[PDB]
Amino acid sequence: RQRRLVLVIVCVALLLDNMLYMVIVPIVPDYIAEDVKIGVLFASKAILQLLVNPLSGPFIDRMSYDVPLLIGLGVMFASTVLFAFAEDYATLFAARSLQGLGSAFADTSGIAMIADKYPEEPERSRALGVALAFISFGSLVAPPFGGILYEFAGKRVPFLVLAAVSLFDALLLLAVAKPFSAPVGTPIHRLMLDPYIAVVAGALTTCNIPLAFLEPTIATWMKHTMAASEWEMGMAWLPAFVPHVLGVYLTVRLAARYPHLQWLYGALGLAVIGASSCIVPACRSFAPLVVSLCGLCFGIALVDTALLPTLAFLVDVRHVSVYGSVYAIADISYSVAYALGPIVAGHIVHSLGFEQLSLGMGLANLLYAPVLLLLRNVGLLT
Ligand SMILES: CC(=O)OCC[N+](C)(C)C
Repeated sequence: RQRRLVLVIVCVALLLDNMLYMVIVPIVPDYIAEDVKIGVLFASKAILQLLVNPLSGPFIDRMSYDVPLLIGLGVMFASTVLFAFAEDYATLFAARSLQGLGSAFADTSGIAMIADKYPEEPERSRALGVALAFISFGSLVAPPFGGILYEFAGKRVPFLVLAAVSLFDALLLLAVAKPFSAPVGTPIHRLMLDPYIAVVAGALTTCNIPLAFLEPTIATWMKHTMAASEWEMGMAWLPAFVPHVLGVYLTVRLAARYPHLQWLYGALGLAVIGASSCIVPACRSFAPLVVSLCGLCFGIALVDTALLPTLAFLVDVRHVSVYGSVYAIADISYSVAYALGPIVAGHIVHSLGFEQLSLGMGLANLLYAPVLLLLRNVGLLT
């Protein structure tokens, strides 16, 4: 039925949205010409998400996951046409803030719609795997090509083309869902106080710190230590798409085979992330570094695919069977690392070094990994 047509289009919206969050970080430092001046500009997407999601979470579970998606895809189009006609600084800051304002709606609505259109267990974790595989591509493989096109054509035409594509996607979604025709949700305070939800939300931030504390402070370290040209410094995350999709598929197949092993999968993913981030400050060549990044990226996929359906399963077993207000917690959790990283990571590296920050990150992840054992009793609460 329609069901598949909605899943594909929502996934494409998550791919284009995740491309504009990373294709602009190399371009911005060109038009600017205070190390804490750029940092706040780069850390404005997550700051706004931390003040809008609490006031937008309960709004999602009241208008049925369609009006918020359209609003988000309109705000994203408005934000994109701007970078295109954007120069100076204030305009860029406003565009970056509008990006977060638009992301506080679209991603949450899309994930909620994917989780709600699929109520059964063997298919929910299969749809939420395709959603994550579509999110990864476009954030891990696309920014290099965006930069290559920037160094050839500029900024005006590509951004207008991307805005046109986003508007086309929003329009055909409006034509397919047909929103132009015609239960009480749990308050976010009650959801946040549930111990299992808090445990899951803590993991969603611990497993993501060693991807926002490394992105802004890897190129300089690579250039200083290893003799690397622009090509390796630019295409350093590209050979990591394959481990991500492989891990997503493996987690989906294992969840289908044995239920109630999501906690084990999450703990294994946390251990892998910690081991990779601890191994990273040892590579003195391109290939070992690429392998370490492969391990780090394969660690994230397991945790994400294992613990994303768990929130919906818990909010279905207990509380009220309405989503939208339970993924705002996940978005808030992400927007803590993505707001605290790009501002203080450089100062931490400059005051301590690159060989201690990674050690601390790995120790934190490996120490939080045992905490996920408290979910071993889930599956009998049904
Ligand atoms: C590696 C990767 O998937 O990056 C996506 C960012 N994230 C985890 C917030 C969706």
